[PDB]
Amino acid sequence: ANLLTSLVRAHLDSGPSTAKLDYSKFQELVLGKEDAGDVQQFYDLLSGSLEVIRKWAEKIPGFAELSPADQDLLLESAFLELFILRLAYRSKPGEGKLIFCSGLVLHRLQCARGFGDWIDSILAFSRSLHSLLVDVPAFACLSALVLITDRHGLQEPRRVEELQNRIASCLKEHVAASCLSRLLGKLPELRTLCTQGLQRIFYLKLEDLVPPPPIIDKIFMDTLPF
Amino acid sequence: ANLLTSLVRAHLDSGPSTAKLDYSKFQELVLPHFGKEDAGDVQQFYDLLSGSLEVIRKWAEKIPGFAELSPADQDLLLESAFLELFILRLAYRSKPGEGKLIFCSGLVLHRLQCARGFGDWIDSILAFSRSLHSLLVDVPAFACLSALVLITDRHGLQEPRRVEELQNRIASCLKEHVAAVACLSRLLGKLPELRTLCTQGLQRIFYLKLEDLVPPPPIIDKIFMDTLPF
Ligand SMILES: CCCCCCCCCCCCOC(=O)c1ccc2[nH]cnc2c1
Repeated sequence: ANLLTSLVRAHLDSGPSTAKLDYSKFQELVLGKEDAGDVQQFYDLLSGSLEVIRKWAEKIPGFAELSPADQDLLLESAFLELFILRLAYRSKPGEGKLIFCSGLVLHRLQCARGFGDWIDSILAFSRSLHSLLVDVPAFACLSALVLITDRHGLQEPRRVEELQNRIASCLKEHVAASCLSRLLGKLPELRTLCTQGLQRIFYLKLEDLVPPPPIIDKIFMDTLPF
Repeated sequence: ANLLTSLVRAHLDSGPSTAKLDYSKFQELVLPHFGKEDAGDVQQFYDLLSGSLEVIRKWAEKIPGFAELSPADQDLLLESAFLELFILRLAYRSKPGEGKLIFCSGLVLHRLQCARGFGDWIDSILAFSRSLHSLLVDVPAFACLSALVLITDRHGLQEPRRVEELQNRIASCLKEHVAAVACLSRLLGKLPELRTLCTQGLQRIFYLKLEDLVPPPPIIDKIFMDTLPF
């Protein structure tokens, strides 16, 4: 309740006001393979969500009560899933319009060189997500359920499960006020999309036009199970 | 050249004769669920990779001079070229007009049976097989070209001058033969398509390691890790 209110406040504070939106670089008709500028932009757009998602998670009630190690581990493990889910929800797949958490608005063709195919899969997911007409409260719970989840190497797993359970109840409680099971149905498809992001970074690291910035690199390495 | 004879012997010994082709697992049509794979598809993918390295190892030991390079230079050349060699040899021996992959053991598998294990990569390899086939490279030239892919400059060679020496020798053996029967610049034009296909193979292994239905065999894994510049 106060939980839901807290989760909603943290969500809306973590993104641009419809008025803080910037179309000054938006182009509805532009025209090759990726160059260094496309790869820089890809890393820059990813990097732009790092501090924002960190500050969002600190405002999730209970999140600061977890061990610093479990905090860092949860953030690293969900970063990509969180970037995708939040971009999918904020974006306008009907116009092929990507809206980033800084307020930057770009057409798919303007990011497509950097992201590759993954951008199309993300837009497919955005359309699927948009179709379920998820309200902000539900999404504020969903996004937190993506963060506060079991990962390998948690010190206090029981406490993470506890807090997940609490957020899950706050969500069910709100939805009652199969629809739940279709919301929760989008967490595994989000993990599959996470995989494509790891594939793309792998590929970009191979190609090495521009190296990933240290923090993305660490997320990449620390999130490989092998 | 006695070298060319040696190079041809090693090439022809390193694959099936048109008689020892094995259709015991071939199915002209299977109905796969695409974009996914089971443990059986992934084990076979690794087994086909594994089997090609063992055959390519034995082929390279038959290249005159190759056995007298340092053990370290031998391993480094084999690792560095393995994927290019697997692709080039598979492209050359395969029948893309019948959608037929032919492996160095003699095993024949339809495009659709390889789709689950290999993904897209198998289709790009068939595109390359067609491109390669259309250049009408004879066995002697290909026996030299495959060796030139192996015996080449790489970072971390202990005796690079000796590798260049042996490269030079195999290069002359090739020129001498192309003049004898009488496309080279045209062959070199398809070297980026091959480099891309090497990238696609690293992408596929990456993905399969992520997925981890079955672990990669140690030797393929070491080639994967040692072959990533980072
Ligand atoms: C159909 C495209 C290529 C088929 C084989 C012809 C090329 C022979 C080997 C490459 C050129 C001579 O050797 C090299 O300098 C060399 C060797 C291995 C390489 N791997 C990637 N680039 C390479 C270049």
